[PDB]
Formats: sequence, C-alpha cells, structure tokens
Amino acid sequence: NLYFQGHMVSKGEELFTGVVPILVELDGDVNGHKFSVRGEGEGDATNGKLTLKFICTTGKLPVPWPTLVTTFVACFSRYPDHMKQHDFFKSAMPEGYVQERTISFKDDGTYKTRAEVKFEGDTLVNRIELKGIDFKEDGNILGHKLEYNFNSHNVYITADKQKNGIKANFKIRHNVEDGSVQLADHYQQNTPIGDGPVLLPDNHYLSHQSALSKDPNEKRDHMVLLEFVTAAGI
Repeated sequence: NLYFQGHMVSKGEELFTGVVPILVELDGDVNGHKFSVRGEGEGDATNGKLTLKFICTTGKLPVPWPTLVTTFVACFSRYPDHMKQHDFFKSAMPEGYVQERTISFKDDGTYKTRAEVKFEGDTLVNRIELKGIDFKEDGNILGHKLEYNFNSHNVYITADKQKNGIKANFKIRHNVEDGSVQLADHYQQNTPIGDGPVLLPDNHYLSHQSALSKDPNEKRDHMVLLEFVTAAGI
C-alpha cells in the first residue's frame, strides 16, 4: 500500500505545531572583511520561542554580535487564534520566503541582507548573504563599542499586495559602552519563494524580546540567543 510524506498532505501553520530544528548560515562581507556564521537550535511556534547558538566559523567576528541578531525566522512567532489569517510567514511554508533588509546605522555604514527562510528536509533553514559598506574603522560597529545585550522592539508589518508579500520598518537601539545608543534603521521586504497563495495580512506588529549569553566552554567566537516573539495589533 501507498506511503505519503508529511509535506504531501500538510502545509502552512500545521508544520509548526511541534518543535522544529533550525539551521542558520550567514556569509558576510563588511568593508571587505569576510566572515561566516553557522547557527543551530530549535523553534517552538506554539510558545513563540526559539533557542539558537551561533559560531563564527572564520575566526574572530569583525562586527559585534548584537548587530546581527535581527538577521539571525518570524515564522516561529506566536500568533493568537484571532490573528491566524494574518500570519504571512507560516502561510508561505514549506517553500518559504525571501527576506531582504537594509539596515542603516546612524552616523555609520549600512547592512544589506538577503535571506531565504524555508524547509530543507524537516529543518527550518535561514540562509543569509550580507554585505556591509561605508563603516567607520573607529565607529561603534567596527570598533566593537556595543554592549553585549539586546532591547525589546516591535516590528510593524504592512501588506505589499504589489509583490504578493510583506513590508516592515522599525528602529533597533543598540546600547553603546559609553552610555549612548547606536541606532539601526531597518527596512524590510518579504516575498514568497513559491507560487501558491499566501495570507496577506492587515497591519499588525511582532513584539520581540531577546536574551544574549555565552557558553564558558566554547572557545570559538560565538553567541547564545533566546528569543520570544508574539503577534499583536488587531
């Protein structure tokens, strides 16, 4: 008798009832400084929780770890039941979506990132290409003057019916070691990788909270990240 695979039958938010393994791979280039990062962990969409651990595979990371948190999977957001029809990220799965950002650091350079978030086998993969230009060698970023912590932020989402996708805009505040704040202007676009229909939502926001720590037994440059994300606004 016949055998049916999980994705032959199920799609969308149903692939996220359980705990999904995550793989993150980033190839970076900032002012000609090339680096790579590999991360792995789990995502629990029912609770809006994800745990990730990142290791710089090319040695010393040339930017501070907090500047990369936003680049390092909104499909694990906790959407309340009264907002199911507005969860674009889960509806594009398993084929996934493309996430593109421009991150303009105030008084400094800009990141441009292109990421594909999709299932590879039973693993949720976030594969990123990052290009950084016009950073100051003494600035807060290349000079490693950012504190190792992260603040909570809301990501304000609007539909983009033109490109069958999503748009978002938000400011990130990085604590600087001298007591000031380094601003990171995020502009974001999301478009489905596949051709199937996707939920295009009314205006709403994702609420992000993050916790960074270290593993004292890991000698490679690394970051441990706990994130909680929930949806709200309607």
